[PDB]
Amino acid sequence: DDPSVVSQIEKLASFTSANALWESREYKAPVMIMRDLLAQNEKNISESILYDDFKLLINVPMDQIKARLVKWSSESRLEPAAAIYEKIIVNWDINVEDHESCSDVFYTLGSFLDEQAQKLRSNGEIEDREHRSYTGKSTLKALELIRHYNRVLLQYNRDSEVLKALLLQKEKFLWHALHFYLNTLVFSNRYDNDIIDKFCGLWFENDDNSKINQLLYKEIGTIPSWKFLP
Repeated sequence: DDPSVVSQIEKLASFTSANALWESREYKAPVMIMRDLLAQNEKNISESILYDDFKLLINVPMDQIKARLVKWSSESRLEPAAAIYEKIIVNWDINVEDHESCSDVFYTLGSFLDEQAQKLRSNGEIEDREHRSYTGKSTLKALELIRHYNRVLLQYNRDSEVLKALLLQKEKFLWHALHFYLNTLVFSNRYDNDIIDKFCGLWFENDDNSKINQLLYKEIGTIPSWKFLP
């Protein structure tokens, strides 16, 4: 008799087998699966409507736990199926509430977002400006000569006004990675050893940063823990 019961079971069965598959042999790019499961949680909203005792009582087990279901789907697609940084939007919004499990999905995705921040730090920002200046000086026979400059400059300015976009990307999607994975820490147990080292690393390299470390300035203030030993 389905008063929320079968609809929730069917989406659960879908996720239940899927998270085994996400840890299987070769899952190079399951972007599709991520999105299909996302839709089951986003659209089967009436998953709870009829309201009927056992139907409501499913909460006394787990019920949907959408953020976890959503972020598991988000995690298996990481790397080429990550869909670079645009995905941070889809991985966002379903922030639910503090709970017994969940802090760990933020760190898995958060860590990935940082891994991507490093697999970005390959852009030729050294010789970008270097070559621009090279051309500028060299902007002689091929430019200073005359009208050539007008066309060369047109191209140069358009080529020049580009790089800061990647800077902002690194300084923005990572803002979110960190804001949310830091804020979730609160109930630090079970998986903490690996978080301690992670945060050390964040501060270690990201020592001076008024926008990203700002999240860390707050997290330290919000976590006046008496542990901090190693």
